Amino acid sequence: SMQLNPESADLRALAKHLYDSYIKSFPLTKAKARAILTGKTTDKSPFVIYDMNSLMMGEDKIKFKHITPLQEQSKEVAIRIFQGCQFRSVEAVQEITEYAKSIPGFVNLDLNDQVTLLKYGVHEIIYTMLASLMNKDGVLISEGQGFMTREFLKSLRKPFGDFMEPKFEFAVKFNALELDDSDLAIFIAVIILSGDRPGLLNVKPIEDIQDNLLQALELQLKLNHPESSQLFAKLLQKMTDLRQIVTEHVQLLQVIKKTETDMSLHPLLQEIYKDL
Ligand SMILES: O=C(O)CSc1nc(Cl)cc(Nc2cccc(OCCc3ccccc3)c2)n1
Repeated sequence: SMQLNPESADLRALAKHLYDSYIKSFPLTKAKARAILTGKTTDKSPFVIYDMNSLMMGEDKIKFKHITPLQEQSKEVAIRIFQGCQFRSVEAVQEITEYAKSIPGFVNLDLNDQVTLLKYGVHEIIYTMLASLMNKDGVLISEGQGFMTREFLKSLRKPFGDFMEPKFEFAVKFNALELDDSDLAIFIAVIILSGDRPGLLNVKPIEDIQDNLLQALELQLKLNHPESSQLFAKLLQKMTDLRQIVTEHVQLLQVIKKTETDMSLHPLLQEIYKDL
């Protein structure tokens, strides 16, 4: 039932629209991240953080293009890294919000529904896109100017040693699906337009957009992945997986909130966590 008809031409036009918007919204694509990770890039190598010495050298070398005040710098290494992650998460929320506004029909939704979809959506999208920046050894940071090792992150004192490991475990399995940016543009759109998010006023309009994104995604995967007939079904399970990874992350933050009372959680992230 794969046919070239006006319906399929419209679904290919939607896929290209989303790809083009995704390129504009997300500075470091998966294509450029893989080229850095394999060394295939002509770019200067990222600075590698693999121990305490290289962490402190990296803090001098990596132009984080972000102000960490004296009171934050005074914090121990684990809290500095965690506060860095929190800062990047807030930036990612901004990028994902600009991408969502490019999804046809999204800006026409009630502004409260746009905020709800983004509130419940953004962490699922952050873990999806973080996989693009990961291999089994570590994760690219600071728009690919740095690379932090998986074992260096595991070595941070409890509870900080556990926060990234679940994202690496998700990423190694997700990356084995070999999605490209063209696939991910549509996958992320599908997740954002989830009609079962709590406190949505107008469900039917979101479901109607999502159904069309799901058709565009299924057609993209069939064209772009002749090596697998399972990939669409496998991505539907990744969507359900992501909700449980976010649950787990929120529970970790609660432990951090209770047992590390000193520490400062970003007020914008606190708002999002309120009802996850
Ligand atoms: O890509 C990003 O920038 C955010 S994502 C991310 N992920 C990890 Cl695992 C660490 C990190 N920030 C960081 C990594 C080293 C050290 C560190 O220390 C505080 C930042 C800082 C900035 C300037 C001078 C000194 C310290 C923070 N950021």
